[PDB]
Amino acid sequence: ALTTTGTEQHDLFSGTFWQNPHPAYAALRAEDPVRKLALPDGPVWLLTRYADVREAFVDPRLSKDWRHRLPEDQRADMPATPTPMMILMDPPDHTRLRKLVGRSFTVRRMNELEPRITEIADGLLAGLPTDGPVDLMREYAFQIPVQVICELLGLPAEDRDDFSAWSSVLVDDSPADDKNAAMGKLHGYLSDLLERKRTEPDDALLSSLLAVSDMDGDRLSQEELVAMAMLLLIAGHETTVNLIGNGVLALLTHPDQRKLLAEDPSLISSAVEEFLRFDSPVSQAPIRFTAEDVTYSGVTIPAGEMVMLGLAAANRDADWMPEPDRLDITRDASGGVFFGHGIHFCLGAQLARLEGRVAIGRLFADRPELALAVGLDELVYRRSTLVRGLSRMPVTMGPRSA
Ligand code: HEM
Ligand SMILES: [Ca+2]
Ligand SMILES: [Ca+2]
Ligand SMILES: [Ca+2]
Repeated sequence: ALTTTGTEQHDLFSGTFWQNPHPAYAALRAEDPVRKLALPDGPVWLLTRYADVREAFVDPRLSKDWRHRLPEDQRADMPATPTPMMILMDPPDHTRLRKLVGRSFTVRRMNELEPRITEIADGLLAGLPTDGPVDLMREYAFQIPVQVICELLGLPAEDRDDFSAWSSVLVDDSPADDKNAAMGKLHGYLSDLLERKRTEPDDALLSSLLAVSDMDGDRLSQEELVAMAMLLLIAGHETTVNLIGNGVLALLTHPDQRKLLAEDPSLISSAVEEFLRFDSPVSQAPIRFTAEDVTYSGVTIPAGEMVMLGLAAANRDADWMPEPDRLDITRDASGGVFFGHGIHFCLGAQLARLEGRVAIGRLFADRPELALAVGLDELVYRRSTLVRGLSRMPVTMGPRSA
């Protein structure tokens, strides 16, 4: 198994790491900031220092084109992507696709979702028991973002168990063949759904994008259109959930911060920014490929290598954030790499923040006696190189507020 080199040995992507990766991240930052991880499916490098991570995001030698892993005499005949999602592309196709979908995620559009997000959260809360067992992950944190993405896109509620199963396999330590099969089912499902939508459109996003694609296939191809639906669905199932889970947990394990929020509920948006920093939901950005040799902190990563940008690590770098290990919901937030940086910066950043403050804010308002129903040490985390997220969170809700 892998451990940090230097003065302190901490497990890496195994052992104690899943439970609490933060000491390992700190030892990487201090003593091995540009680290090659000899992982089972092949070596992946990891950058953990804030100044390196933030700049890496705008360094074009750090490419999304997986063909950089091939020698040139092998690249000609290969597709640009395994599936034509914009997150797996460089300009110009990235630029074109992002500009197109960005038109549907304008500031005004996402905000007008607040009354509905609030109904959804309020309905979930009303349905939770006072003292019987609750998994706050499956019953609350998971539900909000998934209902929202289904409504935004126009995804049948009756198919929710099929595509949430597919989506989670793609995001965790599943075997590469399992991921391929899940992606296959998700592509076919969404392809068939789009075919049905042509015949009966609705007013939600997938119909709108299908119409753009119908009108102008060079702006958005059919395959690009399915890939976009796939990406938006997976983001709606596997990200915000862990903002909610990690942020709730931060408050449950920090009484002082929970009390400040109780006394000023308007601290919630500042609190959300602090949760995104303190326990980043996307722990490592999806992989980049070195198109040429790059040098960061005195270490050269050769051309052709796979590279993770360590967001959870960088967001606790004391060179950037004083007392990075302290949870302080009152910080005036700025910077941060939890939503990425540059051209691929999170498309759903406004949506995620809104879902987070609504879900966490309304939860603690409604159930001011919420508590964990197990010891902190008993919490099980998912094994993922992409997310920092609880598997389940046993809680006791307590009485509704009067
Ligand atoms: C707290 C929740 C979220 C976190 C922490 C997060 C994190 C990120 C990060 C770090 C990136 C950049 C990855 C990279 O450059 O390699 C990204 C991109 C992206 N995100 Fe988010 N995300 C969240 C929620 C959402 C939501 C709700 C959506 C729904 C629309 C979404 C959709 C996308 C898309 C489509 C991209 C690709 C953007 C592009 O390639 O231009 N995300 N996200
Ligand atoms: Ca119930
Ligand atoms: Ca219409
Ligand atoms: Ca500094």
